[PDB]
Amino acid sequence: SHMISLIAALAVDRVIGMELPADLAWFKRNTLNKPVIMGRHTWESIGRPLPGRKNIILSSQPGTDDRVTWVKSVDEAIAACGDVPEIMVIGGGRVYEQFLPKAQKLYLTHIDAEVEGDTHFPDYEPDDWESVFSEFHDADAQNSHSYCFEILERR
Ligand SMILES: CC[C@H]1N=C(N)N=C(N)N1c1ccc(Cl)cc1
Repeated sequence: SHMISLIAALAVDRVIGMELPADLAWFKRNTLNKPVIMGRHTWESIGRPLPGRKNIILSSQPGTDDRVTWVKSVDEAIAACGDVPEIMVIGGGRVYEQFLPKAQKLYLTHIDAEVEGDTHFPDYEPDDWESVFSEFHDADAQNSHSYCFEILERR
């Protein structure tokens, strides 16, 4: 039904960034075999296509890599995903803002960490978002901060 979802990691103040193992497993299991959409910035920091996913890059500037699909438009990106149940929007503060109005599902990782930056996740007023899932984790040997997975559905 071409549900668009957003998956993000947030620190306090909704601060986001590009460059915690458990969050990588969570990210990987919720995007596996789903087409993913991202900004230049986000593409540039991974370097590799994400395996077994249609990688789609949203940018005004022209393409530099044939392994991934390039688009200049929110609607060009959605159409490039084709007939799939769920589209995963994975990154760009700017890309998250462009796709929140078209999204029904949110996959958030709340990390108990201070981070200095002005890249913030978009305000999602609680009025029309319902929280359906919630999972806290202490810090352990592999994960340096406590963190909490959350999934919200649009009311
Ligand atoms: C640790 C971040 C990772 N984790 C979740 N849960 N969601 C994301 N959006 N992540 C992500 C962030 C930036 C880039 Cl470039 C790629 C992936």
